[PDB]
Amino acid sequence: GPSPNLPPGFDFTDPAIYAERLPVAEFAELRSAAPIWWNGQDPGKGGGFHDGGFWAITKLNDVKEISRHSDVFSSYENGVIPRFKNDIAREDIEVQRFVMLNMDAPHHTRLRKIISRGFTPRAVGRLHDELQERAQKIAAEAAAAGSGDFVEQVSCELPLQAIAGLLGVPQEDRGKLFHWSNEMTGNEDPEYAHIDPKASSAELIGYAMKMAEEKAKNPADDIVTQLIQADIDGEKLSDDEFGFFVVMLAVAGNETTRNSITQGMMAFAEHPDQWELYKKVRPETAADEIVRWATPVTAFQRTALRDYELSGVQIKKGQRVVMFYRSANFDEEVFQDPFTFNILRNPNPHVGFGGTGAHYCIGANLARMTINLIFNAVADHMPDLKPISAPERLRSGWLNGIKHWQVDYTGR
Ligand code: HEM
Ligand SMILES: COc1ccc(CNc2ccc(Cc3ccncc3)cc2)cc1
Ligand SMILES: [Cl-]
Repeated sequence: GPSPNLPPGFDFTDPAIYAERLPVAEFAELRSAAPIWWNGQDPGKGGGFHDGGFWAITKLNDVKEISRHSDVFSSYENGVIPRFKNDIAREDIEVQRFVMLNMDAPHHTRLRKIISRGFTPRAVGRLHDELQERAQKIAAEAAAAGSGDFVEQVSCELPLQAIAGLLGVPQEDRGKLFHWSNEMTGNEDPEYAHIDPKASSAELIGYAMKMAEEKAKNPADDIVTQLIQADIDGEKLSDDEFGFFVVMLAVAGNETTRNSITQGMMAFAEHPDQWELYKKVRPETAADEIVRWATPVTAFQRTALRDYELSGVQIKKGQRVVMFYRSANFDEEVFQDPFTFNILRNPNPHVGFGGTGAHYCIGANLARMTINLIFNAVADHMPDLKPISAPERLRSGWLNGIKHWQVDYTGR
């Protein structure tokens, strides 16, 4: 059929778009007119990838199919982040293969099995009470300030405290853990142009390996002991493997949940009936509707290891496919009224945590609990908050971020 009505040369991973807006109309145009569409990229404008473009995947069923067929669609070959600075060295992309997110089976299979020790329901549930207490304190302190930056005073802290609590990081070290985590992402935004993710990753690996050594001597009931204690088959994370795990967690556990909270509250400010309902019932289905609406990871990619026909399109060996979760989470064929913010939506089969498959987010229930606890605390302590000015969006080609959002917590 006809080509999609998009500006010539439009690139759905272009950070300059996301610094201003989410390209919602553009995604909808692809879902209607070219649900799998070749996103060409000019020389030097591939965000670190120099292969001429990628297949934009905009339908949820296609995202699920790619995610399920990890034997064909590789995370390791080019990593899963679809956009870096245009001049990033290839070697700096490949160094990402040392975290489980960017590995294929069988290496991924072994690590995921080991790490599952640290994300058991029980391990995560043991954090409930401390995170609830921290959430109430966070909201109380924010409301006492009267007004300020919702991103910094409400959204930022609890995700970091969850990481710290899961890993058993001493309180006196959480400041520097928080700093390292915040130095990893956003380096294409002018506000964060001076961050040094490679240096922070090295400091965190050094910190983490020291912790692994210490926790081997004196086991504490965090996840670390489960991760570095050999099982019957001698399987365990080496000290450097634990280091790479902490790097992965410090990044994965921070800004995505933060941006879920900020954009969830933006959604409530735009939909007062849902906010009144939330305050009255406190439905935990709200967390999944918040993640669907926020889709904090706009997109992750894969690379075909062989020719593969996907919904009538011939994917060729070596080509990248980019799963636009932001499009799939508003797929009219899966969601009733996807553009209605409905905190009771149930079932809510969004792919904000990825598609079902080998790499499905291991932190999903930790994220959902963080979100439910903080919105309860917001409803308890600042039920009448009112935005003061527009949010400032993050310049990124794959993360949907809010840097700042001024709100009046007392709403007067
Ligand atoms: C709302 C918050 C979050 C969102 C939107 C999110 C999103 C995602 C997505 C899309 C994936 C899919 C990877 C893929 O298919 O290539 C994923 C995987 C993963 N997530 Fe999350 N995530 C969130 C919170 C967290 C948290 C809190 C943690 C840990 C504390 C975490 C740890 C991970 C890990 C380790 C993986 C890789 C799993 C593997 O490769 O086997 N995430 N996440
Ligand atoms: C130098 O060592 C390294 C190794 C790997 C990495 C990148 N790892 C990474 C990439 C993307 C995300 C985003 C995400 C958020 C929530 N859930 C899942 C994924 C998290 C971690 C950097 C430096
Ligand atoms: Cl609905």
